[PDB]
Amino acid sequence: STGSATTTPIDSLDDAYITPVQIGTPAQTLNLDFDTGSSDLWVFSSETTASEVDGQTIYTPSKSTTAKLLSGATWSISYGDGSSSSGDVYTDTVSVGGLTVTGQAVESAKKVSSSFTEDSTIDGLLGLAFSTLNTVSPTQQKTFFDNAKASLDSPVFTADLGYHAPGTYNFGFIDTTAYTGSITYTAVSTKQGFWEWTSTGYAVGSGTFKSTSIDGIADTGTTLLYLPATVVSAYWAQVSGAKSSSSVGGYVFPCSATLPSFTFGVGSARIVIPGDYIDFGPISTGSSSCFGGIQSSAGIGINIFGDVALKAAFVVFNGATTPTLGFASK
Repeated sequence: STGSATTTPIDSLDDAYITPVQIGTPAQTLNLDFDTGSSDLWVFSSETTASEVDGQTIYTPSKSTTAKLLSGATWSISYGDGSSSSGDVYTDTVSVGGLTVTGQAVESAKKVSSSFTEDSTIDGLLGLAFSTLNTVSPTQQKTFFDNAKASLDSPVFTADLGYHAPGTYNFGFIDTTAYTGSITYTAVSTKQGFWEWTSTGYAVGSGTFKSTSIDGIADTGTTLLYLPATVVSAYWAQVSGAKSSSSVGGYVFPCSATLPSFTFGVGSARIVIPGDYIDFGPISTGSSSCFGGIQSSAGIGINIFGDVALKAAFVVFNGATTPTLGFASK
């Protein structure tokens, strides 16, 4: 089997991407944030505290003839950005782009933090990191990909995120028309439950490539690119007037600037992030100070290849017995 679904930016900055997901019988379609940095599939639901729902589409398990309470199971998750959610668990039929999993754990939110409430466009998350991170207790549950894997033509999914435009998540096959040149594959460590890999270095604009190992995670659920302070300082030093602002919470730059590109290494290959991808617009409406899309990972504890990086590539998440990651230009 295979699946193929379009993923769409939630706003004009590509702050996140939503992908339609069919849950239950008859189908209830929710727009979920596919997140390769976590491993819970959770949804706004009929059980979500009413004051914490503001425009989201909810899953109502009582209206699904295939929903079954997973007795005794609860979940609770906290994300790197400080947001959180928790609730109980149903199993139900879940389909993504024509690919169907029966008996998928659908984690029903009883509580969500304010950032989720305030984002009416995201109806929940669909985790695509390794199932070892799944938060369901007392019986850990498998991700959608884990459950689908054996049925897939090939045990892979791919992320093809658009810049200010829709893109695609494919399951079970590699679309050879979706990228240019060849795919370069690189080793993955699953020791932290992430799609963790080591970049071979970077360049700023037309500058020379610096060979240096940068360990980080491929995370579709993080907006920006978070890298060591040395790397990030080198990038923003090439933008006149750029500075790190503690009050804003990162590097800002004059909105009048032309940003340089940023290149990262995948083995001997090179992925180029155009400068425009690194512009996240005025810090507040009407401001001439703009927020940077490359930020320091210092104090996160891990480097994160988020959407800013991933949307510059066609990315293969290879879930073979020994997982690997592939990157191609496009």
